[PDB]
Amino acid sequence: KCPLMVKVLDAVRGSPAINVAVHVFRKAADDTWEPFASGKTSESGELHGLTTEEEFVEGIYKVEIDTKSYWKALGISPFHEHAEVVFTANDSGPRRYTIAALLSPYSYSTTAVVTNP
Amino acid sequence: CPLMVKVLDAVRGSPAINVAVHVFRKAADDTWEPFASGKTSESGELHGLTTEEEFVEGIYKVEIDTKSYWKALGISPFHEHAEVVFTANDSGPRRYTIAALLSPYSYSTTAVVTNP
Amino acid sequence: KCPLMVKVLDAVRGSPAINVAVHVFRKAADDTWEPFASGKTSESGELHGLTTEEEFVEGIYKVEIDTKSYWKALGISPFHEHAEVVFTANDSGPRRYTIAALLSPYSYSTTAVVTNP
Amino acid sequence: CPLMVKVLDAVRGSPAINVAVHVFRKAADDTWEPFASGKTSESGELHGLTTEEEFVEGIYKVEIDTKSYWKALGISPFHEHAEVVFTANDSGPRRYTIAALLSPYSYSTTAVVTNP
Ligand SMILES: Nc1nc(-c2cccc3cccnc23)c2cn[nH]c2n1
Ligand SMILES: Nc1nc(-c2cccc3cccnc23)c2cn[nH]c2n1
Ligand SMILES: [Ca+2]
Ligand SMILES: [Ca+2]
Ligand SMILES: [Ca+2]
Ligand SMILES: [Ca+2]
Repeated sequence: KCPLMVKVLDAVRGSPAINVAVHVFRKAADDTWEPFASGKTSESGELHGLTTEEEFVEGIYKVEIDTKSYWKALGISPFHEHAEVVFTANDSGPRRYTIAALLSPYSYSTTAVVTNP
Repeated sequence: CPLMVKVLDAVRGSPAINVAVHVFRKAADDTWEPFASGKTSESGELHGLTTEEEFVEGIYKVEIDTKSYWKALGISPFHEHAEVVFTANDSGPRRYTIAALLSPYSYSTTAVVTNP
Repeated sequence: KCPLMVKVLDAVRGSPAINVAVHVFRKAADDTWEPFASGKTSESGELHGLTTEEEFVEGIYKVEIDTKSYWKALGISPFHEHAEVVFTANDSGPRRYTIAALLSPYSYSTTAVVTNP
Repeated sequence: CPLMVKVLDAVRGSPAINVAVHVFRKAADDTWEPFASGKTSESGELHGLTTEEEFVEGIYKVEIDTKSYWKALGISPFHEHAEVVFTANDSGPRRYTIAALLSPYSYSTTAVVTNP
């Protein structure tokens, strides 16, 4: 899957970032964050299967990538608690979203690739 | 001078001017308490957010309102904002600069932590 | 293919960067750049098939991504002439290299993912 | 002040200090003629590369010796260097800053072009 994919790379080692926890939240009508989906990156640094076309409705989503546990498992003390990405999804109908992240101990960058299925 | 934010625009090749920035500190109940805020200057910098006495160790979030910035320029943005969350640890003397580089569908952020 | 792949994304549109020309050079024994391989990114922003295991020997390689023609075709006046990446390849035996690039009109970033086949 | 380079280190969270920077201009035969060079300061900045009279329109390459920088820190690097190639165009008054953010297997660069 499918409509929402996350890909994570490590800029120190030149590798996929493997076994990174990713948590997705959706803003509820009362303005709180409701848990939506979560998972871990594979050996290729990718996380497929978060959601389905049925479940992934319009809304404001937050994707939190647990960069802190990643670095700590490699024995490194990182700066950021996580890398987040917050965006409005599916406003003009369903789209496929890939959230890509590139990690360093004191920096991260993220991009979105949005395609019309 | 303990906390400074600096923002650049990767589309126009310029400082990101008049961008709203809010800083929050994580409270004991895990909620975010507003801590400081301002708007970037003509140089894309925001100085004077806090003081040495106020800025204690803890977990902080710097939220940069990128969506309003892109909309004021007529450019279509992806993200609601950019949120930068980090732990401040006392080691010896430190100044923190949070630097960010903005594009419509991407952003990057780095921390520059120096000893005055 | 295979040992050398290039992937290009557009940070303005949130899309793959399609039909981007990529030229690869290898440093010759006289210290000049010898043409090595070239191609164009596909609809997915990827360029496979540049080289083969046989041809891709040790050496210092330059990958030049024609970012200027990309932007000009979209009607935009960009800053950089190209995005390059220069690196020593295969020094401790064959590796697979992915050179990924993220483009904006006044900025680019690049990362390398190196895996042991 | 027409050309400045500023370099940051994404691993250590610091300015990239004592990094060698060479600038070349593209010659009529398509070769690169050395034009200016220096080493970044304690702030990671390199000022005084050129003068307004010298810096004419044309195609320039800023080569940042990232490999020597990482090796002096004991960190294993991927790239030989970082080469940043751009066209300078006269529009009205302009100052150029080439900013770069370094990691061992990645770098990014942006241009900040302002009107003094
Ligand atoms: N945020 C971010 N993600 C990427 C990036 C991450 C994962 C897969 C990709 C595939 C192609 C191009 N990019 C990536 C890259 C690469 N250079 N800079 C970047 N910045
Ligand atoms: N290429 C590049 N340069 C920067 C960057 C480098 C040097 C000084 C700056 C001052 C303000 C904002 N940015 C910078 C930053 C920061 N986050 N991501 C980046 N990417
Ligand atoms: Ca709608
Ligand atoms: Ca402390
Ligand atoms: Ca060898
Ligand atoms: Ca001109």
